[PDB]
Amino acid sequence: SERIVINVGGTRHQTHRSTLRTLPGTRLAWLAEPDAHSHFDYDPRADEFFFDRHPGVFAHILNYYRTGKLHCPADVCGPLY
Amino acid sequence: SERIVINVGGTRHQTHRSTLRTLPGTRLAWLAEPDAHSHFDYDPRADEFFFDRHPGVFAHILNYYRTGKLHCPADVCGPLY
Ligand SMILES: [Zn+2]
Ligand SMILES: [Zn+2]
Repeated sequence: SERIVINVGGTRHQTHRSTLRTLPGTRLAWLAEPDAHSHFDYDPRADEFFFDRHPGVFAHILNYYRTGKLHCPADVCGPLY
Repeated sequence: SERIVINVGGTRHQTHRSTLRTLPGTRLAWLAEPDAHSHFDYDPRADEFFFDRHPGVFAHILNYYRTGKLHCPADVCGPLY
């Protein structure tokens, strides 16, 4: 019950709930809480939350959650990120 | 949402909810209702209820639910059935 799988635009991003729980107040912080099945899109057959967003930049967002420093991917426009 | 899978001792018995809903008051009748996830053993990963019983005779119990006539399997003792 420590692992959580985010399905962002069809790409499965997997992480521990502690990682999401680091940065409070943000959307993924609300994901990490146990009252998240009702709040967010979720299918119990695969145990994944689905967000209809660009996955390539969510990699860097989740990297912010993991390491603690926010960086900009040099392969997307400024406004996109 | 019309199909329901019963896992009886490791053998998957599949049926429609109407079939279970035919005979009221019995255990499978309570299974057919929408408030059955909490009442009974159930895992959302496979969407199956698990009962730790002999499956070979549950075949005949479910056949009672389907056809409407209760028969005894001639391959098990009287007290077992
Ligand atoms: Zn641009
Ligand atoms: Zn016997």
